[PDB]
Amino acid sequence: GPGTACLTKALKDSGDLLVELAVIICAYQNGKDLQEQDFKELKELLERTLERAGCALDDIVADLGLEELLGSIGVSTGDIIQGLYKLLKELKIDETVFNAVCDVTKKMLDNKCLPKILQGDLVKFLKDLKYKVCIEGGDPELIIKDLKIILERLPCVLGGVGLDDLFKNIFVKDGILSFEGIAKPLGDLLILVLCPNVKNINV
Repeated sequence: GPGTACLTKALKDSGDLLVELAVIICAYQNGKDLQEQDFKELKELLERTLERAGCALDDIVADLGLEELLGSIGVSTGDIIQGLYKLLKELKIDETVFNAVCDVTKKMLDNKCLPKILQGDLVKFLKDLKYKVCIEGGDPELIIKDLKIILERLPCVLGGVGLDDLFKNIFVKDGILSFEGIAKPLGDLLILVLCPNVKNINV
């Protein structure tokens, strides 16, 4: 159908869409005790994301061919998410990329970042990490400055430690970044968990 063709074209035209859809699918499927407002906003985000890429969700749902039987009025968001994931695989998406995005999303859900995920903010954060933080031969003095506004936009990741307090505990030592004391968990989260994942992602 035209839905699949639109999606197929949108995917090839920008790798960003695959990443954005992976976040939405993985947030829906892995968020814990999701409330109705969460389900409502995830559907909204999916529609905004697909439409901004030029495709209507309805045309895509038509190609999904969910049944559509029988004991409910309307199509559940759960079924659409499940069907979109099925369709993506059928379109032979890069699952190394998908799975890395899903792993990042899971980690972020654990850090109470759902509210910012629902805004669509996660892809910008991934890009910020890829280009400003987890870089080869990056200058620690510059990264330490850049990391500050990056974390300010996504404070859930600080795990309750204040921003200024964190940076009182991040140093340049022997030419490398050093996350000490109360900043050590953030340092490990970035260097050992997120940086390897963002290396797997294409954005």
